[PDB]
Amino acid sequence: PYKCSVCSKAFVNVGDLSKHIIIHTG
Ligand SMILES: [Zn+2]
Repeated sequence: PYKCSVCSKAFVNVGDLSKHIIIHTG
């Protein structure tokens, strides 16, 4: 599951999510 738990969100997209995690960790 490509969910982004830290911001209580969820994705099924591997690209969008992985791009999201890198900005999450800054
Ligand atoms: Zn997020």
